[PDB]
Amino acid sequence: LSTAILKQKNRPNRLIVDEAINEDNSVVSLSQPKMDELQLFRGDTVLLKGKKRREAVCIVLSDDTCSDEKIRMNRVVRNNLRVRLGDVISIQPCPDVKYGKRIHVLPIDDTVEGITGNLFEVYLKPYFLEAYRPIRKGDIFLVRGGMRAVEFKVVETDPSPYCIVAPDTVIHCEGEPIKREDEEESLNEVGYDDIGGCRKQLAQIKEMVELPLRHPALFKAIGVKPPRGILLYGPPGTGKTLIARAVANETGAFFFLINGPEIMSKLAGESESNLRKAFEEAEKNAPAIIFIDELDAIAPKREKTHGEVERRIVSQLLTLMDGLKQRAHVIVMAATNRPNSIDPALRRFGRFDREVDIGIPDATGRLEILQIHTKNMKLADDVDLEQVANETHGHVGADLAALCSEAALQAIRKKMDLIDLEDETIDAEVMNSLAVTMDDFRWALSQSNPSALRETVVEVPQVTWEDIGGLEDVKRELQELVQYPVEHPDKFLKFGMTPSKGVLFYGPPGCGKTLLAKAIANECQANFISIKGPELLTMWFGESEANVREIFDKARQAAPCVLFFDELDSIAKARGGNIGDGGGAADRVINQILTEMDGMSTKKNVFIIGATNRPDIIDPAILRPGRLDQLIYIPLPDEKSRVAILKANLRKSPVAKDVDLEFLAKMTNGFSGADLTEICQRACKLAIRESIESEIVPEIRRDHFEEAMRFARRSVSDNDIRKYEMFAQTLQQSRGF
Amino acid sequence: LSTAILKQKNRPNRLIVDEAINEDNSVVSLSQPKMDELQLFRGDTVLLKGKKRREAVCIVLSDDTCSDEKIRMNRVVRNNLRVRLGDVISIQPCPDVKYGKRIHVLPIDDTVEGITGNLFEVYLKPYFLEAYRPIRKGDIFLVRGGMRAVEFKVVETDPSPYCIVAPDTVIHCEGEPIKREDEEESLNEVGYDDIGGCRKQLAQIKEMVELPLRHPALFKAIGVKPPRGILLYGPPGTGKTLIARAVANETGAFFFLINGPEIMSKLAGESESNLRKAFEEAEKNAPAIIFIDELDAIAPKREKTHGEVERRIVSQLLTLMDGLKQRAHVIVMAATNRPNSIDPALRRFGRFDREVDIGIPDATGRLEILQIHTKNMKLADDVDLEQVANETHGHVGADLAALCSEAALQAIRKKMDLIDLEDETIDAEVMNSLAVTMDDFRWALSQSNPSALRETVVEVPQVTWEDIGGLEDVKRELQELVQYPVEHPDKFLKFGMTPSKGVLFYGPPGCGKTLLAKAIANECQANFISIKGPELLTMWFGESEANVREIFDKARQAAPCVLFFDELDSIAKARGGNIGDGGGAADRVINQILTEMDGMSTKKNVFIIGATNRPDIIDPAILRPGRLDQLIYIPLPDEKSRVAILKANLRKSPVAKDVDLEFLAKMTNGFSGADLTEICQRACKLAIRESIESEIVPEIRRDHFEEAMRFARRSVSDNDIRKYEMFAQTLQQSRGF
Ligand SMILES: Nc1ncnc2c1ncn2[C@@H]1O[C@H](COP(=O)(O)OP(=O)(O)OP(O)(O)=S)[C@@H](O)[C@H]1O
Ligand SMILES: Nc1ncnc2c1ncn2[C@@H]1O[C@H](COP(=O)(O)OP(=O)(O)OP(O)(O)=S)[C@@H](O)[C@H]1O
Ligand SMILES: Nc1ncnc2c1ncn2[C@@H]1O[C@H](COP(=O)(O)OP(=O)(O)OP(O)(O)=S)[C@@H](O)[C@H]1O
Ligand SMILES: Nc1ncnc2c1ncn2[C@@H]1O[C@H](COP(=O)(O)OP(=O)(O)OP(O)(O)=S)[C@@H](O)[C@H]1O
Ligand SMILES: [Mg+2]
Ligand SMILES: [Mg+2]
Ligand SMILES: [Mg+2]
Ligand SMILES: [Mg+2]
Repeated sequence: LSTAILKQKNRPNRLIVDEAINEDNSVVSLSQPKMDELQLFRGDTVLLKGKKRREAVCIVLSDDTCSDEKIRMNRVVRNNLRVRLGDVISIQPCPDVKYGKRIHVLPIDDTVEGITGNLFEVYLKPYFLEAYRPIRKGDIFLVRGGMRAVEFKVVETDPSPYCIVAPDTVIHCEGEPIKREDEEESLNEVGYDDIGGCRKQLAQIKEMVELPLRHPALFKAIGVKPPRGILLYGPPGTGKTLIARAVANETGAFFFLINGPEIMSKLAGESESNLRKAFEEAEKNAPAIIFIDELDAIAPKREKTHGEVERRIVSQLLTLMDGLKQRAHVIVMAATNRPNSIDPALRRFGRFDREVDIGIPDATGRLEILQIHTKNMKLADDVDLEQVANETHGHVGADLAALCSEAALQAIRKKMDLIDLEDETIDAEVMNSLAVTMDDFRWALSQSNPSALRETVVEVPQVTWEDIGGLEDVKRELQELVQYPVEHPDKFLKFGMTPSKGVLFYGPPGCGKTLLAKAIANECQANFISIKGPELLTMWFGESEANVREIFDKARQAAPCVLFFDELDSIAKARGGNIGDGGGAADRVINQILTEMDGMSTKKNVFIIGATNRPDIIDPAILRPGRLDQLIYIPLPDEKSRVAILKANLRKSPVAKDVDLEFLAKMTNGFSGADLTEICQRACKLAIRESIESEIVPEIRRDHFEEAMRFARRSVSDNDIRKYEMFAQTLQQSRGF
Repeated sequence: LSTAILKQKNRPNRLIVDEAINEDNSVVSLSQPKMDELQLFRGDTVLLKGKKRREAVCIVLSDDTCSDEKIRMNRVVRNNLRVRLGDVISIQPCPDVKYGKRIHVLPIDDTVEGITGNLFEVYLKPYFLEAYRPIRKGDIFLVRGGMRAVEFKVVETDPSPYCIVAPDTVIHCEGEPIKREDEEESLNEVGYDDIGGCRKQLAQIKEMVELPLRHPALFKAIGVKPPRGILLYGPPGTGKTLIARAVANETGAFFFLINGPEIMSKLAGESESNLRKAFEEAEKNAPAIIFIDELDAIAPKREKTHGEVERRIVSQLLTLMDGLKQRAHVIVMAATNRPNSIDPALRRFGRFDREVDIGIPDATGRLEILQIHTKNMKLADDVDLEQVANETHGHVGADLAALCSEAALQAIRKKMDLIDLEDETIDAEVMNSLAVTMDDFRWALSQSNPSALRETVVEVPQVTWEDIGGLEDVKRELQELVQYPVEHPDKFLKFGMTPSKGVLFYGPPGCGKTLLAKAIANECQANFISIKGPELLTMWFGESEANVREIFDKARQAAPCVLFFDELDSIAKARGGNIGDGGGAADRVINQILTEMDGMSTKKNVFIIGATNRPDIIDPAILRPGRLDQLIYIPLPDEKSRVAILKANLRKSPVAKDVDLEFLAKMTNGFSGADLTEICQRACKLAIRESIESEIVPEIRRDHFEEAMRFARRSVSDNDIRKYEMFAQTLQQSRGF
């Protein structure tokens, strides 16, 4: 429902494309049963429509040699118009265009090779006799008096719109033909298909941008105001600017583009005028989209800035933003990677209010990007992109761009024998055969460019219950605390209770407190934000406490979300202990957390979870009803669960059939799940000491586990086990003395 | 494979040089079996190619008197063209150049001595009869009507390109002949051979700079984008600017050079124009390289800078950087020693993204520099440069330059008798004989200029296992933790384990924890970054915590790397102890380390190692699985290892045959390896008390060791030995209470 703009199917006038024989591109197909639906008439022009604007306007009709539900058409219309198969041509005629002084007439490429003379006469002139030219600017097709093809372009403008011309007219061949490059920048020009990884954010942009522009009567009918303020933001390199020029190409609205730096590089008293000129050009031209790219360049905080020409431009922009009446039909967009450095006044109601967040893409989204990049490359058969896309984490769209680049250049090194640098233009017997293998993507993925931007990430964890041995009651217990209130709202208001929003895990180390949290976030299919305690205490050597307020906020957009504060013992030991230097646990971040924890509605779909293995030093305030009032003690695994731990840890290993698991599980008593996973890691570490020596077979054996069990060491003491059972019994008391 | 651009061999047209008799340099050699490969024709011109551009274009062919695979040629072509032997002349003809108004005609040196008149007529005129002048500007050769040689230069330009001229023409002798200096600045001009110590960084510069320029079709073919943003950085004096003018001389691309200060010294509103003029001059001239030297002069952070003419130039540069379309074929380079003071916006994708790091050279690299400097000097026979290059550590390329200088000037002092300062031009009987001895390099290497830039260094240690007595299991044990995952990736994914990334050494003082780490970094041949704890705590009196984030980053470029945090006890005692003032160990840097330690992939090739001799105060958080979960206790040496310690410590000493080692080893019980090394140092301290007295023989004797053993003192207590065996047994428990 949030994607509902992607919906496009079932338009009667909407149909696919297929073969033509006719290499004079004047023609356009028909269909006999389709005209039955249509108004179509003999002669002049159709408006056929397609991807990314530009279209073809020329003579039409007679066909049906090829069958129908598909459209005949001249395969040059594929280099023009769309990319290729499967999409739609959209046709209605636009008849009887005006008769002018004739139009255009200039070549591009192959006319310069060979004998020219007066050109258009030499080759093309016989082609128009009483046919005369329904035409549009931008058509490039093959025509000759000769070897049977050369392409051709357009120059002159008598009117701006397209014509059906007459003779007696004056035209000119007097120009110079041209090179390719002007064509590629038409074909490389970006559409909605070059962006990948953001579906959810495009659905919000067309609802905000496109829909009010084309259909202003809608909001006018239900009586609602369109926002004029869209503000895009995200980390560097995430494709913000890219979504700009996509929407530039995809609109029927005049598009003006302001570069923040380009405004500031100007002289004083002048750059004040460039803005005033940009808001005047749009308002004149009916609907329009102004886009101010890199906004925080021109508008930082009036409280920290120096020059008076810097403070005007910010007060200049405010005075234009309020000069927008709905009558004008103008939408102002903007893009910034530092949304918190923007002047606060710009983000208030009536200026920039709607926000759209372009985030770091996840493993699905970054696969979609890798495919948009490499679709021009030639790849080997050993290339598994679903394998690559899994191995790149901190990478945003611009890193995958520089990843595909460092792999191609690694392939050019294996070829450095057959390339010379002393030669002028090298042979093409390598130029064709040079392809990119997976052995390269392993090399690029290990290099510098893997250095990438990495900060708070919000995603569904990949760990399911199947990764967790034992603990079957808490799995049951958690599902109630999280699923049912989010899944079944009817049950709770009925019986009159309000759900509780928070949970505290406690127990000995290594018993799975982290796994339980990531697991339930995957079952509810909610988002997961994880902040380890040592990260709370680090940032304040630079002294920024807004980063805690920023995390609760960030989880609010991501609702439904579980917000998991891990290793709370590290914060309560930030003083060293209860006796310690003599502080309590509450200081620093904890007072800022208990505050922000209370600003969240009990109806909220965000759900907080703590964890600590030091229940003695957690301060009384965290445990209050309304904060984390659900306490759950996770014990060491018993003997029957140690069976279940060992099994799940080995699901990725080539264990032998003869290894007897429940033999281990009952000889290991004070071990936690961290200890058993450590046994398995050494067992495989003794299997490799064979494997390399066995060279100078490969399935881990029953002897190795025997060997590992010797050194194995119990991580939880005999006194610890007891003491946890003291807090396991009553930690409610705690607070109050 | 990363060096693959150095590859140059097997070009058919590529061959060496050898003797000619012919002192009229118009000629150029041939070969009879080589022309069989060639197209070579009789008369006019060849393009012969060589080192650092400039070449010779003149008559060619007839030879074979001298044998082939070598080339005859006139030894003046050696002062021109290359330096000397062993390199290549590269030849193809460029026939039939145009017939002009004649060209040049002006002398340099020896014509001013003697009788001139009208010059060119007096001596050189008979030399051209129906031979007429295939020629190029820059040839300097011997010609006379007279004593049989004087050299000669070029002045006029009728066309820019070179000519085969005719008579009836008008030329002029009307200029004034000239001094040498204009020639030396041609010969001292810097090539790729003046730089030394960076091979790995040049391979990256030609892949980034040269290859896209000469061969833009390559990246166009495999469909990849060349970077326009190369940014060089490093400490002062490391030869950044030097790599600039090398690439200046070595390119066929127009080279423009911006000096940062020279931009800023200009008036306001003007220096804005000098940049705009510099990006316009390049774009006009096809491929081109703009180099902005000392970048951080013009572009510091827009958040800390004052004047508005300082903020324009930064927004001026941003607006030019984005005005670069690939069509332009321009690469913008830059150089800075303060990469973290550059405005953040310049380093984002699409502006300056590729980085190349010119580091402090190591002992090999600085030997290569010393040889590039002293190759003009006359050296004595006592000079061992491999000995000098070992003794200079904090020295970068510009210190070795000022080292070779302070040694030459020390040699001029021993000569101060035969030099007078009251004389005008001193005698040359010293001017020839003055040479540089090793007794000087000892003096220079002890002086001020040894004061040098010294900070974090990344290198393979010079200590191998042979330096370490005993500890044979940990040597085995370490190799698995480090080598096999880096050497044999096949074994680990097979059995399904992920390797663990970190190790914690603990034990009593002086037992070799430092040696074990440096040793395994040498065996894997990986890089070694060492940060002693007291260095973590010092910088924050200036309050900079980015230096911890900067160390993990720095180890990431250096992968494979071992990152060794030494003396962690000093950090955990930064409060004084557990009871202490009442803190825990975690504060300060430790919370910033545990954070940065987690941002490193388990697939990473960087490997972290800690060490502490105070296992009681290390905080629980370091030991968590995923951080340092491998604990290894290094015990005091037993009796059989104390034998092995004493032997390795003495490998550099003239021990007598009669000294009985295992006698010592069993009378020393509570001693650690630090204690035994201390015995050996006093034993040699008692040998020198003889040696000087023995003057008023030299091999250390068996008596001395007897004498030292008396005072020897046990550094580890009797209660310490026990207590370590308590933590040696269970330190896993630790965390959790
Ligand atoms: N989601 C995406 N899908 C496809 N390509 C992408 C995506 N994101 C980035 N790219 C590519 O990588 C480059 C990233 O540049 P942009 O996204 O335009 O810069 P940005 O996201 O505005 O970040 P800045 O400019 O540093 S604040 C673009 O040239 C794209 O070709
Ligand atoms: N019940 C369990 N089932 C499966 N694996 C477990 C279990 N308990 C612990 N482990 C293993 O122990 C490791 C750490 O588990 P966590 O969930 O991080 O434990 P924790 O409660 O966070 O305690 P620490 O101190 O952070 S190790 C994981 O790699 C798991 O494979
Ligand atoms: N790697 C090297 N090989 C040979 N000579 C070097 C090397 N590095 C420095 N030198 C010499 O020492 C001088 C160092 O100056 P540069 O390297 O040009 O300055 P820099 O490295 O840009 O440092 P700055 O200017 O203080 S940021 C040069 O004149 C070189 O002659
Ligand atoms: N096993 C050993 N073999 C050879 N030399 C040793 C050994 N143990 C200690 N030493 C000597 O002791 C000195 C210091 O050794 P380190 O490796 O620094 O010991 P450590 O574990 O760092 O303890 P400290 O407190 O730093 S001395 C070196 O000069 C070594 O020569
Ligand atoms: Mg941008
Ligand atoms: Mg954990
Ligand atoms: Mg410099
Ligand atoms: Mg040491």
